[PDB]
Amino acid sequence: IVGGYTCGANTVPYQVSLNSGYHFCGGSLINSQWVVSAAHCYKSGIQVRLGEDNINVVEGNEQFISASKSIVHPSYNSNTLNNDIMLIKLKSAASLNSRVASISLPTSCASAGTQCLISGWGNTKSSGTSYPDVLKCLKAPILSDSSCKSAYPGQITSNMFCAGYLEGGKDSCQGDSGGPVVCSGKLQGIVSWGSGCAQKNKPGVYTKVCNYVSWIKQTIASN
Ligand SMILES: [Ca+2]
Repeated sequence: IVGGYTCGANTVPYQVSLNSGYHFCGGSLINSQWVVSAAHCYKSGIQVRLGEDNINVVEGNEQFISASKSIVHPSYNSNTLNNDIMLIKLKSAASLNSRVASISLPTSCASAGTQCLISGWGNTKSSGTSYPDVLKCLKAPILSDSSCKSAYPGQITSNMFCAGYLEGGKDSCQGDSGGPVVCSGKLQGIVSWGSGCAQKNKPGVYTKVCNYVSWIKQTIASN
C-alpha cells in the first residue's frame, strides 16, 4: 500500500497473509473454513496466516493453518486477469474471535464514489521498494466505469472496477494482491492489478466480487 497508514493491530480481522515460506499475497476470511484471494496469487503449498499484524514477529494472536484445497475460478484468464479470484479452503476451521473474523460477501454491487478500505503488506513505494512488516491500510473511492476504461483502454471487463486517485500517490501495490477491498462492510474487491503503483492516471484495478457470489456460494457448498 503506497500512501496509506498503519491500520492498527488486528483492526482488519478478516485480512490474511498467504505464506509459502514468505508472505506473498493477501486474502480475506469469508467464514471459518474459507479464504477469498486473487487467482494470480495461486501457488502450491500455501499456509494461511490469520490474526497477523507484524508478519515477521509472532505477537500472540496468530493462527497458522495450511490450505487443504485451492480453487481458481473456472474462467480465470491470467493474460487479461479477467475473473481474478480464487478460493482457498483451510485444513481446519479458524477459531473466530475479536482478532480473527470473517467479512460478509455482498448482496449488491458497490457504487461509484464509495470509499472503501484496502489493506495489505505490499510495497509502500511508487518508485522503488519497501515492504512493511505491519499491516497498512488505505481508504480509496471506487471510480466510475467510464473513468476506469479511459485509464486502461481495451483492458477493463465487467468483472473489474477501478479505485483510487487519478493524481497518483495513493494505491495498492505488489504484495497486496489478493487482499480485500471492503466497502460498506462487505468484500467488494480483490487487489488485482494496475500499471505500476500510485502513478498518475493509473488507478488500481480490482476483481468485482459481487459478480462471483453465486460461484462462491455453490463452491463452498460442495467442497
Ligand atoms: Ca505476526
